[PDB]
This record gives sequence, C-alpha cells and structure tokens, in this order.
Amino acid sequence: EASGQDLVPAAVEQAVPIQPVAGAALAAPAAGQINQIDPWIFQNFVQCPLGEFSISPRNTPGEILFDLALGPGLNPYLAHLSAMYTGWVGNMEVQLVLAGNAFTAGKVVVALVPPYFPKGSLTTAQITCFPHVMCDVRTLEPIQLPLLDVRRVLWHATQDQEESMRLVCMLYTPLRTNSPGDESFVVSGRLLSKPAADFNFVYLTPPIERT
Amino acid sequence: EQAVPIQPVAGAALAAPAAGQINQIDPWIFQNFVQCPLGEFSISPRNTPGEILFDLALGPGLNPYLAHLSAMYTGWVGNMEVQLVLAGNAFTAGKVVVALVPPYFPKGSLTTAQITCFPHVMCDVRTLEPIQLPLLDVRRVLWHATQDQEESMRLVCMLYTPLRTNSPGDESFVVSGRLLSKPAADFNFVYLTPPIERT
Amino acid sequence: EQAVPIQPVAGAALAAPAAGQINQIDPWIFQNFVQCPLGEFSISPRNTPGEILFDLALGPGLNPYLAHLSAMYTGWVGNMEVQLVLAGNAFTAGKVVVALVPPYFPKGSLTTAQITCFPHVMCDVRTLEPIQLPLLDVRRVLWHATQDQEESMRLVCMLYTPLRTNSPGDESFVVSGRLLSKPAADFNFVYLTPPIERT
Amino acid sequence: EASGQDLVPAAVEQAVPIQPVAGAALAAPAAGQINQIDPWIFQNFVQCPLGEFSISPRNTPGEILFDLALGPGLNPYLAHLSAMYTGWVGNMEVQLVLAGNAFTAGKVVVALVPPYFPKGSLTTAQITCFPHVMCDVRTLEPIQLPLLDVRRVLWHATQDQEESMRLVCMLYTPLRTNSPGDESFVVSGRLLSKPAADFNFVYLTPPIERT
Amino acid sequence: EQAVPIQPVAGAALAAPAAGQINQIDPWIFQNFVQCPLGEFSISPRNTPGEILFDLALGPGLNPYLAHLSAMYTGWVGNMEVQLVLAGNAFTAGKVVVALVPPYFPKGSLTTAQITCFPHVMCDVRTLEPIQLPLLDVRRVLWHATQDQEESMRLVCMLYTPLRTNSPGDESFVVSGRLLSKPAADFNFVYLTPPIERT
Repeated sequence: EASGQDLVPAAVEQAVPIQPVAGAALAAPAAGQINQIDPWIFQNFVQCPLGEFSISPRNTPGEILFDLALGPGLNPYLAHLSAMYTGWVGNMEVQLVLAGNAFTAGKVVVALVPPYFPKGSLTTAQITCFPHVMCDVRTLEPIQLPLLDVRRVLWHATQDQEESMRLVCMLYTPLRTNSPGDESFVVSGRLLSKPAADFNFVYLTPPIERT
Repeated sequence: EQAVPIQPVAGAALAAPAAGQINQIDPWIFQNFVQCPLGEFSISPRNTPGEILFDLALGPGLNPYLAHLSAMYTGWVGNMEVQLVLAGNAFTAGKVVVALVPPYFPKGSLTTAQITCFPHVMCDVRTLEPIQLPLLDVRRVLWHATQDQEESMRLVCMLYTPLRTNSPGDESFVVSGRLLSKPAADFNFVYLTPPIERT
Repeated sequence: EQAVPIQPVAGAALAAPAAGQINQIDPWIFQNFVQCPLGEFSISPRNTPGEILFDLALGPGLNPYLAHLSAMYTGWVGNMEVQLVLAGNAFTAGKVVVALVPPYFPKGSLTTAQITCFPHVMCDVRTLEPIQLPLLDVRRVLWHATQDQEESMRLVCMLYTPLRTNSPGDESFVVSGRLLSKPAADFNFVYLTPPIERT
Repeated sequence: EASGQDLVPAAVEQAVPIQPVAGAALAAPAAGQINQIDPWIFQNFVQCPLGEFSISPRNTPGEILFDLALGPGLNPYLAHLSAMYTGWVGNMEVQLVLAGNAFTAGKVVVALVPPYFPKGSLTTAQITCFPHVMCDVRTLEPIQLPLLDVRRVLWHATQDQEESMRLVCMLYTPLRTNSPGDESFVVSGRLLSKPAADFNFVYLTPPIERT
Repeated sequence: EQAVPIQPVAGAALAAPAAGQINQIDPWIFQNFVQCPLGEFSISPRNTPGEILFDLALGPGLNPYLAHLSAMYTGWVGNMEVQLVLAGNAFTAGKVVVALVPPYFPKGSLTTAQITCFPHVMCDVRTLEPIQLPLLDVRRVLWHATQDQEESMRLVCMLYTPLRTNSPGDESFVVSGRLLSKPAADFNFVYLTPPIERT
C-alpha cells in the first residue's frame, strides 16, 4: 500500500548446505561434437514455462506450491533448444518472486529434494530435512537459489524421463492478512530461471516438430 | 536498474558518412523529460495480468519539440531516453514489466511469459523514483527518413502481477503511470530541408 | 539476543573418561535446522496470555536424523541449538516469552509471571529474523542413555502479551510460529551398538 | 501489524534530574551480620508481582496506571527473601514494557514521587513537577528507569510500613486508535524489575510462614 | 596374500563432482570386522569340490551399521575390506579358492577350473590367520543409489580341493568358515535424506 520498508527484503541467500556440482565439464569428453548455446541466453532471467502460482488464505500448510524438476523445460529458450539435441548437462539458477502485500503474513519453504527420492507425499514434517530455505511471502527482492545437477551418470537424455534434483516449494504456515476490510490478498508468486555457468546440450539431432 | 542485456547502439556516428549534413538540436531540449503522447495508463485491482499498459515506438514523434523539428529535415537517427513514473503508496502490491521489443516483430498478443524473454525490467508498484531506461535505435538502414514511419524499436509495458490494495467505497484506487522521454546524447537530424506545409 | 543468565554446560568432554567410545556425527547434520516434531503453534487474537504455545525437552528425538542415529548407540550427551520463527507483519502487537526450565521441575501450570523467572527471552511478534537460542544439557549423570528418556532441559513458550491486530471477515489472522533445531558443536553419541529391531 | 519502524523506539533514558543514592554501604556498619543475596538474581529482569496493567481507550487522562513503592515486594526473588531478614536497603531497576499496536496513540508519564509526599490525588497538573519521563504507548524497547532509595534512616525494616520513594505512572493523554475498523487496541503494559548494584537485606530472622 | 591382479578402484573421489554432499561415517565403524549376513559355511569330508561355499555382493547390506545408515542417505560409493576365517587343525588337508567376479557376469554354474580365471586367492584349510582381501567397487555409474540394489562386485568361495581328515564316530569333523567385513578407507554415502519409514 506504500513504498515503506515494513516488509522483509530477505534477499539473503542462507548458505544452502550443498557442494558445487560439475556440469558439462564431465560430459565433454563423451560427446562426439562441440556444442554451445547462445551466450545471451545466460544473461537475463525469464519466467519458467510453468512459472506462475498463487497462494490463497485457504491453502493448508503442507500443500505443494510447486515441484519442478531440473531440465531444459525451465526456460523457453532451453526448452526450444532441447528439440535439437539429445542430452543435456549442467545446473540452473532460479529466482522466486513473492512480493505480497504488506498486510499479509505467512511463510513457505523451498527444498532441493535429490534424485531417486520417492515422489508423492513430501509431508511438512520432512520438507526441512533437505537443504532448504525459509521464505516470507512479503519479500521484496527476488530470491535467487541454485538448482544443481546432482546426477549418477555423465548427462541426462534430452528425453527427460531421467531423475534430476527437483526443486519443491511448499506452503509452511497459513497465509493470513491483516487489513481491516473484507478481503484477504491472495499473493501471486512467479518463477524466473536461467542456465547456470556450464549448462549445455551434447549431440545435435533433427529438430523434431512435435516435441 | 539501467542494466538490460543490450549492446550500445551507434547512432549519428554510423549515418555520418552517407548524410549530407548532421544537424544538431537546441541543447536545452536534452534537459527536460516531456510526456510521450500515449505514455499513460492506470491499473485497477480488477485489471488482469498480461494486459498491454502502453506500447510505443522510437521516433521523433515521441517529443513535441522533436516532432516540430522533424518538419525541417529529411532524416533522423539516434537513441532516446525514457522514464516511467508510478503513483502508488506503500500499501500496494503488484508488478509491471517493461520490455524492449526489436524493430521487427510479429504483432499480436503477448502472454505474461513471453514479455520476459525480451531485454526487460520488472518494477514494483511501490517504486518512488522514476524508472529510467534507454530506447536504442536498432535498424538495418543508416538513418531513418523523417517523412515515412518505418519500423523502430518499441517499448511495451505489460501488467505482470495484479494489483493488491484495499480501497474505500470509491473509487477503487487505481495506480496511475506516466511515461516521459527526451533525446539521448547522439540523436540528430540529417539534412536541412525547407519545411513543406503539410508535414 | 543469545544472552541468557546461564553458564556454558560441558558435554562430551565430561562424559569422555567414562564412555567406551565417543562417536561423531555426519558434519552435514550440523548445518541444517530441522523442524522439531512439536515446535509449532498459532496465536489468535482471542488466545489469552499465559498459555503454553509449545513445550519440548532436549534429546535426540528433536531431530529425525538424530533419532535415527540413536538406534545405533547406547548413550548420548551434548547440547543443541534451536531457533524460533514467527509469521507476523508490521501491523501486529503482542509478546511471547521463551524460557529454559531446568531438568527437574514440578510440572503444572505456570502463570505469566513465573515464566519470566527462568533464564528466558522476550520476543515481539514483529521480529523478522529467526530467534536463535541454545538448549544446554544440564544433568547430574555423565551421559544420557539412549534407550530411556530421562529428565532433560526443556524449552517452554508462553503467550506473554496478547495479540492486537485487525482482521478481515476471515479468518482472524493467526500469527503462526515454528521451531527448528540442530545439534550443537559438542553433541555426541557414546557407544556403538547393534541396532535392535524395535528401537 | 508489521515489522516496520513506524513506531517510536524511544529507549532513550532522558536524564532524570536526581543524584545517585548510596545503598547498603550505609547500613553495613550497623548490621550485626554479613548478608548477601544470590548474584544470579542481579542478572535477569523479572515481572514484578503486581507488574501487569492495561490502558483502554476509555481511560481518562490523570488515572493512575500504577503506583508502586520501592521495596522487596517488586521481585518474586526479593519478596521471597524478605521473609528471612528484618530490613533492606538499596535501589532497584525497573523496565516498563509498552509496545502497543502501531495504530494506537497516546502518552503516559512516569514520576519518582519522593517519600513523605501525601498519597492520594497526584493530579495531572503536578505529575510533571517530579523527576519524570514522558513515554509513548508505541515504544518498542523496554524503558529502563531507576528507583533510588531516597531515605532518611539507614535502612527500612522488612516490614515495609516505611516511606520509600514510590514510582508512579499516570495516563497523560487519552489512548486513541487509528485503524479503520470497529476496534480500539487496548494496550497491555508490563513491569519487570531487578535489584540495583547494592540492594541488600540486613539481619537474618526465622523465615515466617504467613509473610 | 593381498596381491590380486586388480587395479586400485577410485571411490568417492570419482563421485564427488556429481554428488551434492559426501557424507562420512562414524570412524569407529572402520575399526571392527562384522560378520557378513551370509558369510558362513562348513565343509564336510564328503563335500565334492566345485561347490559354492558362499557368494555375496558388495553393498551397504554387508554391514549392519552400514545397512542402518543407508536408510538416511540417497547414494553410496566406495570399497570394503573383508576377511575369511577357517577352523581347521593341523591334521587336515584341502583347498578353497576365493575369487572376485566382476559386477557383470552371467550367473550359473562355475566349474572348479573357471573359478581360478578370476582374480582370486587359494587358501589351505590349515591357515591360522584370517585371510584379508579387498572388495572393490567396480562400476559404470559414478555412485550407487541406496534404494535399488544394482550389480556390484561379488565374492565367490568355491571348494577347490576336497577335505582329507580323520573323524571319530561323530560327527565327521566339518571345517567351518566365516566371513567378516568392514568399510574401506573411502566408503562414503552421498546425500543426506530424511529416512523414509519403510527402508
């Protein structure tokens, strides 16, 4: 309602307890070609294809706000390029935009659930067991956070049936508002992404039409 | 906030060898932001995201003084500098994205996702200071001719994240925005020409 | 804010001479605050002060990884480190006191006055940062045995000063709090032991 | 309603115009024993026995919010110890907690009325005549302030019929709120205390049951 | 006797760049040989040579402590170290061969001749000291995932040369053997993970 700093600009990146992860440097000597994507793609963030979501005051703590897996399907550019190659390596950088109204309150948690972890429940009791961050729905700045390619093999086939370290944001505390009149501000959260330092594809293929 | 993934666009240093003259502007014009003819909008709490708040292309028509001077020359070339102002108190919430579409782009609808793929900036409705950003003259020709509007770089302003405010019984508290512009450092006209009456 | 009238409690340096081994923990476990099993509450504007928001004793059961490791050892000893998070905007008012009761105390009701007599901290509901504080292992024995829950130091969280906020027609705007914990620098297990099936 | 600094964190201790006052150092050569209380009691503040009060928007300027006299009856620890001795000396330190909602407004005044002053009226016209402080009901930090033992004799008998420099907080301006909806936040104020540098008792006695 | 035609297999130094973490083990676990779940047999004078005395693959299931820890992580990688003990006096005769089959091998019968073609050791039944030998983690992937048993290197123990002893009227004097194991120097788990209940 105003430009004040009665919000929590918690752009602080709490040190996520995880080592760096090597990207395309591990798959280079195993790809028959030399491939490289447009450097300008590494420059600006861009909304993930499924990058929109919303938190309502009737959402229950534990509901999965989103759960998206690492892969080329997180950038429109990368998704478009993935139709030309067969395989991809590397990490990703994701910004979360949660700039709800100052009359709101509530907290969510974002976790880097590793591969091979059984999908499904991921209850609120165990969401904090993973390397995670606690975010307030009133944060001004976009929250940056990495998406590393914790993998068992050299690269993942561009047909992404593989297991990748998915990133899951879950509602931790109920969303409540504080304004005196007949309205609870549902907060609209967005998700931007861009490839990490050495994200890369491997082997050129005919750019299939119906990807 | 003036950090967009763009290269510096040369203007009036690329059109000099093929222009008869390179005419200058009253330097006072470089020191006053003037309201662009259609750079204004007003967001309402019921405005759905994805709407186009404003859309306007680079050219001497964005500035009344520049439009008046254009009637006296043959061609023009160079960049401009714009700034957006938003009227919102600290009790608001919502985002607006402003992108720089290239001067060759299939017109039509743009979803709230595509708008981020251009070199752009995202702006909260609680920003006090005017948001300044450049309007570069991307082109294939050397210098644009004044007497025919050809394709130029455009600013597009899309409602990114909807407005979240309270409002009294009246009148729903729109957040109004305006856009001002002025010539950049190297905006010049080309060839002095008798001003034809119907320009 | 981590200044409570308490002395540093020695752990795993006092139990070493009488322990067969002193087993260590995966250091990664020391670097992640995990949600305690019952460290959660939600204050309402009609919650009267003096209520117990949460109450929980020190032990390997406060951490899922520590609980899992406890099935592999005979005894444990050491301190832990906890932090409280509160979800409240700047338009709230009310205080919550968190005290460190010693590991021998007649259970029962505690008035809003007695709760301040323990080493404690008072916290407004408008605190952004997590409130960190230690959980020391005050004891009479050297190292606690894993297979029997004996008396340990407890954290008690009492609603000190009631909540003062507005609220829309729904749903009265509770202020929710959560409690996370992790092992301190000198939390160790004692004697490696085959994990019996029903632990 | 938010974590902003739209409040008055006036933890400033306006210089109360009063000299320091010697405590137990004056009664030591007149007590037959050597007595001393637990040092840990001097460490943390604790809510006074009668340390709770509340300000309502219907309270009138001039109403005595509280009026409490210096003595061992201001700490649960000191009150419990007072049953063992016969007499006490020394000063006290008192924190006042007035952290009302940001939509409130109003001011109170705290004064150190000396001994032998006639109890009763203490009208709003004269509350400022004493060494006093003006406090806003929206203060974040606890307001610290001393309670010196301005006395005529060496010590006061632990039966506190004596005259001690009582401390009196009175509502100075009416409490009004500013939020738009059908509610005036009554503010709950608290009072914590702890003994000063050389507060002390004198002579041990049988710890009477019904104190 | 720990000289088999094998190369040193790198573990946890090859899986580090692609693992989020590299978790360590209670060092005490490195200092106790524990009985493998099926590492036991008993040769009789009528046992024909060529029989499989035991056969067991590398993995965290060979050690109760390692099996318990596996429920807490995502992946594992590294080598192990095993030792065989035989109970035979000086009045016996007969040989037993222990081979290291690679982690990709058509299962089926193995004659007493093929068993020698692997990197192996031959052992008389009159050996007092435990026979120590490594179990390396030959693989194609970087680090094995804890929640799915994939192919790993196996130890196979075949009765090479039959037993030649006298025996009283009872009970024919079997020669019993047991197999113990423990983690090698660079056996690690990969990614700390909440222990799912049915692991």
